[PDB]
Amino acid sequence: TRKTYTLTDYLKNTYRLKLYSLRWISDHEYLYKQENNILVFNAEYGNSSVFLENSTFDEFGHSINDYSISPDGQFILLEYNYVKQWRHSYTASYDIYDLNKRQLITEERIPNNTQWVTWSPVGHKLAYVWNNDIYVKIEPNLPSYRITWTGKEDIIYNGITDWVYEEEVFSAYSALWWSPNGTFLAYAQFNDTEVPLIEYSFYSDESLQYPKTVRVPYPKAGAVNPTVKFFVVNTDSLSSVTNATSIQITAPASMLIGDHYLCDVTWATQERISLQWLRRIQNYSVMDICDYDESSGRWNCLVARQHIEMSTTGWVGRFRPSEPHFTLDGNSFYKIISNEEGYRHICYFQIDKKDCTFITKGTWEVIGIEALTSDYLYYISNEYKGMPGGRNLYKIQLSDYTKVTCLSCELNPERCQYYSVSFSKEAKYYQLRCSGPGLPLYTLHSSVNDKGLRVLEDNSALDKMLQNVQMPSKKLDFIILNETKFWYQMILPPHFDKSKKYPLLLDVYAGPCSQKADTVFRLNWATYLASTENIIVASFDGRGSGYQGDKIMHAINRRLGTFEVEDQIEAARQFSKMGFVDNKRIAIWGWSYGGYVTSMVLGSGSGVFKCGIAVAPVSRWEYYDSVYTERYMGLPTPEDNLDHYRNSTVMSRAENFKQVEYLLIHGTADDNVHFQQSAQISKALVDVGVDFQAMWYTDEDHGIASSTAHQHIYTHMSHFIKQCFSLP
Amino acid sequence: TRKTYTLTDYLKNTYRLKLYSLRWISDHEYLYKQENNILVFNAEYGNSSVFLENSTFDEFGHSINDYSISPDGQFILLEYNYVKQWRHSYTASYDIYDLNKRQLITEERIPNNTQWVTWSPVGHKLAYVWNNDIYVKIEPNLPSYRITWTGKEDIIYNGITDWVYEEEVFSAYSALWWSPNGTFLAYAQFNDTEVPLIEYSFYSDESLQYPKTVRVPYPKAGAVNPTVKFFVVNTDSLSSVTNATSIQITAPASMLIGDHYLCDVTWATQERISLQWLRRIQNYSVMDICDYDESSGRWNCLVARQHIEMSTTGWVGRFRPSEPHFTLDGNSFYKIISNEEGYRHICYFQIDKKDCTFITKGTWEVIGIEALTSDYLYYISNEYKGMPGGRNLYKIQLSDYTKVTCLSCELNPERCQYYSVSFSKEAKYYQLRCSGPGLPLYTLHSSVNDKGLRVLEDNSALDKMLQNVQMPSKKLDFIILNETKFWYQMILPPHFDKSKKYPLLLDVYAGPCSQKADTVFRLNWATYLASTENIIVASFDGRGSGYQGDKIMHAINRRLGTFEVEDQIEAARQFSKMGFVDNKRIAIWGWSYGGYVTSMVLGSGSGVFKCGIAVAPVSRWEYYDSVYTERYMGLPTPEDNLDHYRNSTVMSRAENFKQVEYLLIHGTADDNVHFQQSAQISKALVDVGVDFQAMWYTDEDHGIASSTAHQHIYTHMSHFIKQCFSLP
Ligand SMILES: CN1C(=O)Cn2c1nc1nc(N3CCC[C@@H](N)C3)n(Cc3cc(F)ccc3C#N)c1c2=O
Ligand SMILES: CN1C(=O)Cn2c1nc1nc(N3CCC[C@@H](N)C3)n(Cc3cc(F)ccc3C#N)c1c2=O
Ligand SMILES: *[C@@H]1O[C@H](CO)[C@@H](O[C@@H]2O[C@H](CO)[C@@H](O)[C@H](O)[C@H]2NC(C)=O)[C@H](O)[C@H]1NC(C)=O
Ligand SMILES: *[C@@H]1O[C@H](CO)[C@@H](O[C@@H]2O[C@H](CO)[C@@H](O)[C@H](O)[C@H]2NC(C)=O)[C@H](O)[C@H]1NC(C)=O
Ligand SMILES: *[C@@H]1O[C@H](CO)[C@@H](O[C@@H]2O[C@H](CO)[C@@H](O)[C@H](O)[C@H]2NC(C)=O)[C@H](O)[C@H]1NC(C)=O
Ligand SMILES: *[C@@H]1O[C@H](CO)[C@@H](O[C@@H]2O[C@H](CO)[C@@H](O)[C@H](O)[C@H]2NC(C)=O)[C@H](O)[C@H]1NC(C)=O
Ligand SMILES: *[C@@H]1O[C@H](CO)[C@@H](O[C@@H]2O[C@H](CO)[C@@H](O)[C@H](O)[C@H]2NC(C)=O)[C@H](O)[C@H]1NC(C)=O
Ligand SMILES: *[C@@H]1O[C@H](CO)[C@@H](O[C@@H]2O[C@H](CO)[C@@H](O)[C@H](O)[C@H]2NC(C)=O)[C@H](O)[C@H]1NC(C)=O
Ligand SMILES: *[C@@H]1O[C@H](CO)[C@@H](O[C@@H]2O[C@H](CO)[C@@H](O)[C@H](O)[C@H]2NC(C)=O)[C@H](O)[C@H]1NC(C)=O
Ligand SMILES: *[C@@H]1O[C@H](CO)[C@@H](O[C@@H]2O[C@H](CO)[C@@H](O)[C@H](O)[C@H]2NC(C)=O)[C@H](O)[C@H]1NC(C)=O
Ligand SMILES: *[C@@H]1O[C@H](CO)[C@@H](O[C@@H]2O[C@H](CO)[C@@H](O)[C@H](O)[C@H]2NC(C)=O)[C@H](O)[C@H]1NC(C)=O
Ligand SMILES: *C1O[C@H](CO)[C@@H](O)[C@H](O)[C@H]1NC(C)=O
Ligand SMILES: *[C@@H]1O[C@H](CO)[C@@H](O)[C@H](O)[C@H]1NC(C)=O
Ligand SMILES: *[C@@H]1O[C@H](CO)[C@@H](O)[C@H](O)[C@H]1NC(C)=O
Ligand SMILES: *[C@@H]1O[C@H](CO)[C@@H](O)[C@H](O)[C@H]1NC(C)=O
Ligand code: NA
Repeated sequence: TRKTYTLTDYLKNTYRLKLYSLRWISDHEYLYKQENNILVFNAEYGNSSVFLENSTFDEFGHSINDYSISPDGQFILLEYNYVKQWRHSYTASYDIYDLNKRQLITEERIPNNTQWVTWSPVGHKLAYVWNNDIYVKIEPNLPSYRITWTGKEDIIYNGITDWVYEEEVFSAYSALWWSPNGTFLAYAQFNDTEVPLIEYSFYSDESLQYPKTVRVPYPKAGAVNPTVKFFVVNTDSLSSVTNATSIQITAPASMLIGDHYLCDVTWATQERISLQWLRRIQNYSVMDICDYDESSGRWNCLVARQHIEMSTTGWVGRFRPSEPHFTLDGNSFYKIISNEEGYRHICYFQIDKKDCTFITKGTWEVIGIEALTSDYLYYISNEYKGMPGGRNLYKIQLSDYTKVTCLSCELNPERCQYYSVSFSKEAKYYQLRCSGPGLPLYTLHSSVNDKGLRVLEDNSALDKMLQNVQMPSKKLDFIILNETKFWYQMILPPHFDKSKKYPLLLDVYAGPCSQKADTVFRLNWATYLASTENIIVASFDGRGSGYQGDKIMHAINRRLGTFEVEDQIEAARQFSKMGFVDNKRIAIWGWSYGGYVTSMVLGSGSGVFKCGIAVAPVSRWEYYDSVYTERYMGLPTPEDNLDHYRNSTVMSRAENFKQVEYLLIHGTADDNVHFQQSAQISKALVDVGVDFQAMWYTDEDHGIASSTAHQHIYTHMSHFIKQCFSLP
Repeated sequence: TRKTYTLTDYLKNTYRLKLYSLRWISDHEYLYKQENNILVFNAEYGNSSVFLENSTFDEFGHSINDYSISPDGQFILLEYNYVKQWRHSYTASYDIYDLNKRQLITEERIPNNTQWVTWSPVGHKLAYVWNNDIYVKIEPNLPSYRITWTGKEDIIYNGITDWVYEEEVFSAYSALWWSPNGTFLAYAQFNDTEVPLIEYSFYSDESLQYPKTVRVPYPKAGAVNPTVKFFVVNTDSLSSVTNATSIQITAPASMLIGDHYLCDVTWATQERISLQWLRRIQNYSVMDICDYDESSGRWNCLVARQHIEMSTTGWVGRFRPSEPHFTLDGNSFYKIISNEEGYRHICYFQIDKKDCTFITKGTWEVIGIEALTSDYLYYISNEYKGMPGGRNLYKIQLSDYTKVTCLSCELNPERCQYYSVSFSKEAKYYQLRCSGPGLPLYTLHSSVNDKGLRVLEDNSALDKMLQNVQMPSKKLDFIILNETKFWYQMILPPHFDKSKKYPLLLDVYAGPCSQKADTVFRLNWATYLASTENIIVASFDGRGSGYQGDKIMHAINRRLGTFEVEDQIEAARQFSKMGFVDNKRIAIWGWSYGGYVTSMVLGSGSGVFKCGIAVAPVSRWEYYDSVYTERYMGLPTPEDNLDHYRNSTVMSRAENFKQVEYLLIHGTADDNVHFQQSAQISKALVDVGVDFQAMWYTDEDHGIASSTAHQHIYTHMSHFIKQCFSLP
């Protein structure tokens, strides 16, 4: 008999997905790391040359975390002494190696504890942030020019984001934007002076006698937010004798009237920059289009070139207003916006006209704009077969919008229904990356006639290994609630028999714009539960879920902890009535927003669920960050939405946990969903005399991702689920 | 069939022990509370009168936490707005009520947030501490005189102890001592400037948006300790001088050479004070006897009156050097000291002679000196029947040491083997308080003839209730190890049958000078476990235990986590050898030092124990406080005892926890054993891949004593023990 996919297989990564991560360096060539060597490939023919031998830094004396080759291929930035901070932020030490003179640069080195570094988009200039200040190097061996002098730890951030902008706005630590040819360097400055600090203990190694208190400027819902300023510096006119002059671009009057955010920065041309600003009440945004004035050295943003984006049903954008995609001349742009039917489609704008023209339409949505030429726009959408959980690449003829061609739909329809893409510099070639329902498949293509050049990686090695394993299957289908179709997925045990009753685990996210029912192939904890333990692992996308239009997505506006919680209960109620589900054995689990929903479900008094697990859950919206929380909830003030903030807590449902088995887990060094959130759940459960299971993870953050904690958490939860389901 | 003593009986206090708490106000009268009325009793005849009617303060507008009548019976101090701090410390509001005028004093009120308040021992003066400074009021309605101006929160403490002196030295928040007739006020001043702070989050009510960081000056083992100074002020000079001088009494040269502590303050006469000082290396103490010099207004401590107390085998005293009991003229004193055979006995000293005379002797110990008259000294000891866990009151004739009468031994020898005593002001009467083996019994006696006057409380109501319950029994006996008797106790299930095999739970303290084998009657968790669950709950006093001589007590000197841990393992082996124990069902539990020992035992690899529970355990000696830890361990330095501090951690035994089922519990706001201690245990277990059960208690301290958390912890532990023993 053949083996099953075990908990150890998941924890030890016995079955590995192969990748094909390339970096385009031009319109015809890409870099690829093979056996620690860096190769250059010609996309047309597939031939290669060694760019950098692995042995070049054998005597370096430090372990190199990462490499970054300058756009001109003349230099390599060597990253070492990496120290993680938050999701994207970290510090590191850097060395520059000259590829032509085959030597490490020892003069005017980038300092240790550097926070961010980036090459210019063309050539080899560098911009870096150190001690919260921006520096520019024109040549790697030459002295830096100091750009800002105001940088101050936890207070003034120049060219780097603070906690909330990193996590919730830019999904990045960098707040630097080079102009297309590198003449100008645009940057944001954040001021956290009056932002309150979250404080928590960090225990460190056993040798530390007194715990350390970590203090992070973090605005909770309704608290004082950081303030922002935007500047542009000309890097071609820097002096060794004089301090660099930064030109400020101020936010429009419609933003300055109150609290706001800088939400997007996109260069249009060598002398034109676009910025989007968002009000703290996130249903109103404005784009400014700013032009460099050669005579005055100023940046002017004409009122006639402003573009307003607003929502009457919810917030603006999926998580923020979308990025514009400018034409070669920068006189017009393409941008994803919600249409009159509430579906996200591509609109074509003129820089000086209010009305835009929709180029795509239908009861489906564009996911992202991927490439633009004078003749075609390339995008990813879930149009194909009306499946919101599938993704394909399309091209639209700009001279005729009726001519839309799917480029990935028919390549391999049984294996591939979820794609992402990477285009070369001027869209001459594209790499397609299929991630499911079958094994990932990486292919290379030429745009002229959409030729499928070659297979880069087909995962045939893993397919051979998986033939000897009793793997689970995945069912993707829908249920109908009040005339609307809502999709679900079921990870089904091997040899699934509809005449047998299986225990069911509801795997939850259910946050705004979440999607848990899709065609992606995954090897995770659910694979083991279905394969070894014979548990069905179900996921459901109800009200508030994404990629299906605003009628569904905005249904939870100002009302978190309502419809999305009721919809998970309803889906389980419907699954419990199916012939193959044991109604005495239904469980629920989730992490983050999924942990909040699991806890709200377990406290609903529904009687559908026997047990459940919440990992790092939100418990009360006033404890979570301003940017994410307020986007959906507004402000927690009597005049705004305080009553709903107060009635949507987990703590108020404590008495209802009397009839369920609950396991509550949280890392003590969680900078994102503070340990406080679970500390308040446990205190409420103790207050009403409800017994429950708990586990804290010393010094672990939101990810509970260290090798040992990751193995321990999944081992602990597996014991809990098996005990709940009476499985030996 | 009779009911058993259930978990709810314990948690809801269904069977209540009646007490008889009296307050002596003179040599022949006491105060007692009966149905919220304060009654005054005549000791000689037993007749009473209403001292203060329960309706007196119905219109006060505040709930009165406690009261204190002035020694002269003229005023009553009313304590309200009580806010608990540590084990003894708290703040409160105070009002003074004039008992003659039958009116509340409205002028010159004691301020809100007062830290400590005490009447003078005679009359009605008051000394109080507010904002870390001392104040004196000569009359209740008159202005206060400020004594100190150096008070500073967390830095300078005048007349109150810092964290460590409160918990480990004085067992009190108060650091002020009135002279016998109230002329002088003596006080200590603590300086915590360089003492490091323990920092931890406090979550508070769910309404609190950001957690608070609690910061406490707390010296961990080997850290910078608070420094101390001692002063005496003449309170009779206050109304005559603008700013009365606080005269300092400096520690002797033998103490000033290094770190030291002030460990005892005892007034001998109106003009003679005794002070005991202890070196940071707690095996050397010095008593100074200081006299007021009327011509200079100074206090002088004659070197001829100095008394040295040292130990070659361990530390000095059980937990600190004992207090002296001065004869009326203050020319001689009685003090409990370890004799040449290592047994604690009463020694008689002349103030200016170095050699003392032992007045008691034998292989047993004096527990405490209770009263001293011109003819007799009264003391408690464990002499009776050679039982170290028994306590009786004895009377020794001062003019003939061969005349020693046991006052309590034969009163009710079957019911009463553990006594404490409360003497009237000049020892004319005494209340005896029997706490076991039978139900507690409170009796009143006349000292003139040692006759029993009456039974104050016999718990007859509870005796009647318990007749309908299948109560457990208690066995107190000993085992011989290496020719030494070691005492143990067992809580035996009802209808105990020696032919059956019972599951056993080892209930541990086992810290230096601990005693878990005694004659006290208790209604606790063990009562439920034996009665309802049929578990034997055993406790053992091994090496390091108290009240049996220094050979046993000092056996663990500089070696915590060695013999006392081994002796608990050996006790379980010996209990198995008895034939009524299921060797497959042996568990172990403890709180504080008992949690450390439980954890050391579970990590020993002995194979003896199936499971265990550690509640708020010490895990590493460097995390615990300097005073307690260093008394037994010395300093954590390479020159001193660092090697043993590093060898005696719970964390180093993590790998062995793979052989057991462990439950780890800790309150997050534990100021005593920091949550850090269990956070380091859990991280070490996660690091070696050991599964275990955990429970944190939000905002609970070392006692986990709030009504809800107390019920929650015992319910959670009961499920764990029952699961480990396969009990339905
Ligand atoms: C896979 N997954 C789940 O299963 C549940 N879940 C998951 N991913 C997620 N990514 C996100 N963010 C979306 C906005 C930008 C960035 N903050 C990442 N959130 C939101 C989120 C919601 C919350 F209330 C508490 C913490 C987080 C967090 N973090 C989730 C999430 O809740
Ligand atoms: C009933 N009981 C047990 O069962 C286990 N236990 C118990 N009482 C106790 N009282 C004490 N102190 C004695 C010195 C003065 C004062 N600090 C109280 N300690 C010592 C103790 C030792 C330790 F390592 C961690 C915390 C404590 C604490 N606190 C215990 C104890 O350990
Ligand atoms: C891939 O193959 C082509 C030839 O088919 C190479 O193009 C040549 O470039 C090299 C040096 O870079 C010269 O020796 C030839 O004269 C070139 N021929 C043509 C037709 O351009 C190319 O270098 C190869 N690419 C890689 C990345 O190895
Ligand atoms: C980055 O850190 C290293 C280590 O602190 C610095 O390296 C030098 O190397 C040794 C120790 O490894 C020291 O004796 C010197 O004081 C260091 N300084 C110099 C100037 O050589 C290194 O200088 C730091 N790099 C930068 C760019 O500041
Ligand atoms: C960062 O923002 C703060 C305001 O949060 C600016 O500081 C001053 O703010 C205080 C209130 O905290 C006012 O008293 C002052 O009028 C403000 N200005 C000055 C010049 O003192 C602070 O200047 C900002 N820093 C930067 C570099 O922008
Ligand atoms: C990138 O673009 C900038 C801005 O368009 C170019 O700078 C201009 O160049 C011409 C010289 O050919 C001058 O007339 C202008 O005064 C420059 N403007 C500024 C603002 O400096 C620049 O040449 C380009 N750089 C590269 C490397 O192509
Ligand atoms: C943005 O959202 C806000 C909050 O829902 C909307 O606010 C209106 O103004 C106040 C809030 O201070 C309420 O009294 C009204 O009920 C709101 N009007 C409604 C719900 O129609 C605001 O209208 C929104 N902006 C847009 C452009 O829709
Ligand atoms: C207990 O009883 C005694 C004696 O009956 C009371 O003693 C006092 O005796 C005198 C006789 O001269 C009576 O006139 C008084 O009633 C008593 N004095 C006072 C001040 O009350 C005694 O007081 C009683 N004690 C209590 C506490 O009620
Ligand atoms: C408490 O102790 C601190 C030292 O731990 C004393 O502070 C020093 O005071 C002197 C003045 O005599 C200064 O010159 C030092 O710089 C101080 N040191 C520190 C670390 O603060 C303090 O005076 C003592 N306070 C009292 C009231 O005794
Ligand atoms: C009462 O006397 C004390 C002792 O001299 C005074 O305390 C001094 O106060 C001054 C500053 O006002 C400092 O020079 C000294 O360091 C203090 N010494 C001590 C021991 O505190 C005190 O201020 C006096 N109070 C009044 C009202 O005069
Ligand atoms: C309480 O004791 C103090 C100290 O002995 C007494 O004060 C002394 O009184 C005598 C008179 O007998 C004088 O010789 C001294 O000058 C006093 N000394 C001081 C320091 O004040 C006090 O009188 C006694 N008080 C009462 C009320 O008996
Ligand atoms: C005072 O005691 C209680 C209230 O606590 C009440 O039952 C009683 O009537 C009162 N007075 C007397 C004299 O018992
Ligand atoms: C540049 O600005 C900084 C910060 O104000 C100043 O201290 C420094 O001296 C300046 N250098 C020149 C060359 O102006
Ligand atoms: C204590 O606080 C209350 C409430 O603010 C106030 O009315 C009262 O005057 C205070 N008492 C004293 C003695 O300061
Ligand atoms: C006190 O303890 C230290 C450390 O054990 C020791 O070196 C010293 O001699 C001791 N004092 C006595 C009287 O034994
Ligand atoms: Na091909």
